[PDB]
Amino acid sequence: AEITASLVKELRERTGAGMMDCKKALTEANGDIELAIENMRKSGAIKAAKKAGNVAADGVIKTKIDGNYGIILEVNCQTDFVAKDAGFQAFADKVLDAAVAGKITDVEVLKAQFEEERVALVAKIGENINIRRVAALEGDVLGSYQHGARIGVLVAAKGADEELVKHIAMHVAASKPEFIKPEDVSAEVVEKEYQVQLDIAMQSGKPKEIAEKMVEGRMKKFTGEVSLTGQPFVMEPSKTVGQLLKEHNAEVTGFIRFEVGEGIEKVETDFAAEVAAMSKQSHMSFERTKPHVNVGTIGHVDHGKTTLTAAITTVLAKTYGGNTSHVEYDTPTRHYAHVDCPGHADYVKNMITGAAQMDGAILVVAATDGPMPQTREHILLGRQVGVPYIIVFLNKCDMVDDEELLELVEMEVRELLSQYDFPGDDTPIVRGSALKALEGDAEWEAKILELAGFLDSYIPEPERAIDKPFLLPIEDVFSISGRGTVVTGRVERGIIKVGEEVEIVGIKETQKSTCTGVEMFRKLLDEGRAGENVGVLLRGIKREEIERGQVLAKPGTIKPHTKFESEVYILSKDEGGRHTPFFKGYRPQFYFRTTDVTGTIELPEGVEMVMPGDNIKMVVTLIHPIAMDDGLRFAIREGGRTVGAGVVAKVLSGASSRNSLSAQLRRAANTRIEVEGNLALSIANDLLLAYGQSPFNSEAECISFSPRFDGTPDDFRINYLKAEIMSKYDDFSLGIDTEAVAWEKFLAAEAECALTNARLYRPDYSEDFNFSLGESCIHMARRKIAKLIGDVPSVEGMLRHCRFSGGATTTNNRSYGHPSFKFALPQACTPRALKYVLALRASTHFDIRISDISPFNKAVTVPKNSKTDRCIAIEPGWNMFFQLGIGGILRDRLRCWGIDLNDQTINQRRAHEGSVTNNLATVDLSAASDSISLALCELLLPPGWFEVLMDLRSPKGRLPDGSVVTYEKISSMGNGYTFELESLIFASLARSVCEILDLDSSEVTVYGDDIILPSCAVPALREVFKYVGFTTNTKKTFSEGPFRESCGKHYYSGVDVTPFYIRHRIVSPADLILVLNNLYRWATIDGVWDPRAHSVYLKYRKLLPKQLQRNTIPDGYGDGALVGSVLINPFAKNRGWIRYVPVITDHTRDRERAELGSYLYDLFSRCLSESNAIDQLICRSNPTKISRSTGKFDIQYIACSSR
RNA sequence: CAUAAAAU
RNA sequence: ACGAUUUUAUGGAC
Ligand SMILES: Nc1ccn([C@@H]2O[C@H](COP(=O)(O)OP(=O)(O)OP(=O)(O)O)C[C@H]2O)c(=O)n1
Ligand SMILES: [Ca+2]
Ligand SMILES: [Ca+2]
Repeated sequence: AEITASLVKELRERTGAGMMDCKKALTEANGDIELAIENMRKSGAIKAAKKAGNVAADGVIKTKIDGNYGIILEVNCQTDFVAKDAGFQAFADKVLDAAVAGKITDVEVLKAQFEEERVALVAKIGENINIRRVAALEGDVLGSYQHGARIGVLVAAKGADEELVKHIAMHVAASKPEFIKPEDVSAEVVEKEYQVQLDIAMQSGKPKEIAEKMVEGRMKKFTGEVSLTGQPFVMEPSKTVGQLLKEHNAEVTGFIRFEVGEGIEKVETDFAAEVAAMSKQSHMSFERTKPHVNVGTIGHVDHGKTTLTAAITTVLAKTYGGNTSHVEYDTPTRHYAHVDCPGHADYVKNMITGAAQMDGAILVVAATDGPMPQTREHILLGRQVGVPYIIVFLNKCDMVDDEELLELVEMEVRELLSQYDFPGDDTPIVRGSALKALEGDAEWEAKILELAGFLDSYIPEPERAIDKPFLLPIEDVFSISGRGTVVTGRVERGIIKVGEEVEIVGIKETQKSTCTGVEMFRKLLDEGRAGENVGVLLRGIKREEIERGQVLAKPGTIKPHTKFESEVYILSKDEGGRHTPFFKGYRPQFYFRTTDVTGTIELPEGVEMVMPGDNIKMVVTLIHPIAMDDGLRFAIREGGRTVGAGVVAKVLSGASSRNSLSAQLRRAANTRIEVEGNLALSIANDLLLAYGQSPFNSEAECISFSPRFDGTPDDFRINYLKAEIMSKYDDFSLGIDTEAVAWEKFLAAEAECALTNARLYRPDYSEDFNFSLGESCIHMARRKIAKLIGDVPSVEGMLRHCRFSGGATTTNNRSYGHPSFKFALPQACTPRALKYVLALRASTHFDIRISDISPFNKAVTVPKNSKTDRCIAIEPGWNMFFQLGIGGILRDRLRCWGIDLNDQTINQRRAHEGSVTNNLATVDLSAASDSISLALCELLLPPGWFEVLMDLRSPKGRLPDGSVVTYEKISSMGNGYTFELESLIFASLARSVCEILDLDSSEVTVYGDDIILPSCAVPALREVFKYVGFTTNTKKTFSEGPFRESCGKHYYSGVDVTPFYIRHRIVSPADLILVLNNLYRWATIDGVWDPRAHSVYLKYRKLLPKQLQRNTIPDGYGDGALVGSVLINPFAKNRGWIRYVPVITDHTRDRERAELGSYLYDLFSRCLSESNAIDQLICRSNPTKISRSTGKFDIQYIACSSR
């Protein structure tokens, strides 16, 4: 010991002060009881001093009302945990209560008649605790609501009633409006937004009245949203609060809403680092099958959770061997991942959302203090989250000069533990010190070792996947001639051997069968194991009696349930979730392992609203059964949107849309808009007329107009529109116009490849004295290409990227374009290509069949613009299959040149920069794909690659004409690699031009033939291009002026001037809706209409069937409806707190899929997979369904919000 | 993959 | 015998 005093517990269990704070204030007073107590009071206020320097951004909010008087209180603290401690609840309650009767408003008066008690609590708790906001509200009627303790509101209303103010109070907590009426916004607070935003618009060049009217309309909006009155009432968001009030003759005097920790920043905490940051101040000085164990750390803010995780790491490092914001450390027998548990709600969330489960927590309390009041709430988290085991690490034991005092702390924590049903008497407890360990000290250092032993020994080894009874979630079901039914999926756990019997359980009543076999794409297997994608064959059972969503499992091991309790997390707006709350009868979709299943739910007694961001317990009952046991995770969905996650906590027992309205909309959709003449053109001219631009004289001018690259952006925007809008219209009369044009072009490109083939094959001119830019780039480009690409396409590469994913082949028309028919019907293949097919055949037990072995592809024609079609090439199926292989590998490799072919936004953005800086140019070639000659390829690519490219192309072509060509080009568009190969050729030449001019290669960026490189380089690029056979398109390439375009976006001095195109004669209501939408999107800023165009929009709107004028959807939901405000829409049905609106879709008949083919396709894909917040990982890929498109239209109801 | 919208 | 690539919204995600 050290003390002339031993029993400090009496001092403690009447103060709540730390053990040492106790024995030190006792030692220094000869050891007098009532005396020491007082001595501590004094020293108290001074300890709360370092508290101030602790950001207390948590806490609670309280509200009390007495007939007419109501007050709302906000008192802060540092954690979730103390926020729900009884102690802290009492203080805040008292301050609340003793602030109602004594109607206080001056915070400071309140913050002062309590200050002596404040320090009292702080001292005990050891956390900063400051009272904060306080306000009062009086009204002829007022009511309150609070949302747990995170948000409280006061609502005051005249001429209102009781239920009515509950509801408004709930709404205020949901939509947090700043003002009570749109007219309350400081007639100046806004005037700023209007002087500032009138320029935003006037600087686009929009003529005053236009920018003015837009900013006016824009602000009318800006105001109504942030004001109670013009906010869609959350309990029925079709009518607003203003309108809601007025139907109750009611008015709202005013409202208060406080939210815990509003406008307190709260510097973020990165745990993983914070720890590694201490493992530095001291670290300076097959057996890969070890089980993964997840541990959490949890305790008082400054008791040492972090410094301990350091010690755990340095020491385990020194001694033994050696998804974010965690740490991992290694034990000779196990592997650990370790999270901190800094808050109760944050943890509960992560444990729901599977983003941090726990095999055991380690509870860290400092022995100098002993357990704190809120330690109880730490342990309570453990119990509520179901942590299986809790180990205790007593910390800072050196600063305790009396062993018997350690015995005291130790026994307090054993009681709290047992108070919450944990094994108190048997729980490992370690008297140690984090500090001494990290600063080296075998003594205290061996205690960390002792704790880690307690991890290896006390936390039981978690059951390995393969050791659990077999379960495979069923993704699809195939009837296969002369084999029977096979299901596919990834086996979730265990092992299934052929022979063994299986139960199939889920949607319908359970069934039994026996495993006839198990197969993957490559081989047949004896057994399927955990984590393997397989097909499983079943005896007897017919295909029509198995559904996706059911499971396959060892009998009696899993059961079908409909009712159950769960813990769930509703995602925030900010996380792509819902943006509005739900209530009693929420009715979403519950996605289990592989399928949605609808279900109702009942909230827990006392909660009536749920908002994005909430944790919540709810009782879900499903419309039909699903195989579950507690532990099972599921997602919450609204029309394929994920808005929640949950886990089944305990299985229980337990067990809208319109007709005519639907029918009316369909009738209308199937109608035909009728007009005199060319409706597209009428719209276009009316549009030009509203913008003070001259109309189109004739069909012939529509396609022969050129914009002026100058003028203000606004004046250029409609002008360019004018030149683009009708430019691809396929229904013009006047024109000896054909596709004769396309084939002439097709013949011209071949003739150029002919020339360049002759040319380029001739490396020695006459006498080696004369040097050329073109020659030099080919030499430079080549060298670069080889370092990027290798001598040869790898087997790994090809095995990862070869696939069918298609449309039409030389054997299958578009009807049979789906990959599954490629595996079903035999595909053609080229003489040189035959080896590749043979190799596929020797790699699998399934039949791989060649239809006919020929050198030909089919040259055909597809629409392009009003002036010409464009010829493409339908390849032999097996050729395509491998072409996609090298296509896929070049895609991977091009990433090192900072070129990313799965993303055209990097080209769009550099197009934009270019229109501002003029330092980047956008360049276009003409028949780009058709101009890559054989010769150019053989000089640029490694021989190995070239041979592989030459095996894989179609060497010959067959025109619709009936004639043939022997291709002078390497390949055309339609071929599986053409596009990546252009990219490579174009990039390598441009990059070579950069080196030669002393510019960064990395400034080069390419997407097919949209090319962007520094402007200075264009003249030389033009020269190289001429040399190697390309013709650059002067009209589409810009290395100066204010205009740039790349990948479909067009810019003029930074402003977007991307046009829209009317491609077809408009006949159905859907066609009209397409055009009006494209016009919406072109002429709208943030939903607000440029007025010039709005007049045209309204005019042609009238052409639609009456009902389709009102059927509106938000932007970003397609074109089966007019884009506009969906809250206004009369056809929207709000069913179960999810809003559903009708949209026109293409009507389709069902069609027979190919069973083997689809099954092959399925397995082939799973193979592909195997060789190449974050809770998306609860969904899959979908069963193949073929369908024919009739030309009628159908109406379909879809979920939508406003995102 | 693809009906659909932009697009190379 | 309308294609190869990207992409986003809807549906093969009942
Ligand atoms: N079925 C198709 C059609 C086009 N493309 C790709 O588009 C690229 C270039 O074509 P565009 O840039 O759109 O224009 P071009 O047809 O080459 O000619 P122009 O600019 O004169 O219209 C190359 C080609 O691989 C393709 O891969 N497959
Ligand atoms: Ca081009
Ligand atoms: Ca282009």
